[PDB]
Amino acid sequence: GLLCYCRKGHCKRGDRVRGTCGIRFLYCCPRR
Repeated sequence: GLLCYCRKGHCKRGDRVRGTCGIRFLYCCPRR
């Protein structure tokens, strides 16, 4: 998906990392 989301720990096993989101949260974009 074009829309990226925030996720704790790390991105989904297949997503694309963008950067950091917050305390123990990373900003990534969904594979599908």
